[PDB]
Amino acid sequence: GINFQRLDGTVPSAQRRISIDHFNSPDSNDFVFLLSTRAGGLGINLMTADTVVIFDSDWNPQADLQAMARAHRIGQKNHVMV
DNA sequence: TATGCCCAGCATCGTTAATCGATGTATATATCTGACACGTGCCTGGAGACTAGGGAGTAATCCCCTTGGCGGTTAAAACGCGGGGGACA
Repeated sequence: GINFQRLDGTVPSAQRRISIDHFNSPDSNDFVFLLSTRAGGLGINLMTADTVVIFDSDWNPQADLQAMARAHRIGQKNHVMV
């Protein structure tokens, strides 16, 4: 029972856009959001988010460094956690 | 003289026994052919023995090619609906 949405490599521009905003709005319930390495770090920014967790290194140095870049941006007012 | 009576006389039927011949069944012998093994004779195409050499084995290095992963469009596969025309009787 935890409210979420997924962020894959398979989604229409219109549908991708709807949720990204739904998420950074002031009063959004879902604190769980799952993303891709190339599809996740693709672009965008997450300003509400503080914690980011890595299952496995992304066969390379730095795909992760941007992967955290989407969440760790100028706005975030809640430190950061990785 | 004709008509019933005595004394032979071969063919009718059936039954017994000996005989020539056909059929069925052994039983040891004399052909028929078809060999497979051996020794006869000879050739050399293989075996046996030795050499020499170059192919192929292996090992050590290289670098090209094949597989992989990924993501964007953009055609293609997929589906269905509908009804016509070919299959099949």
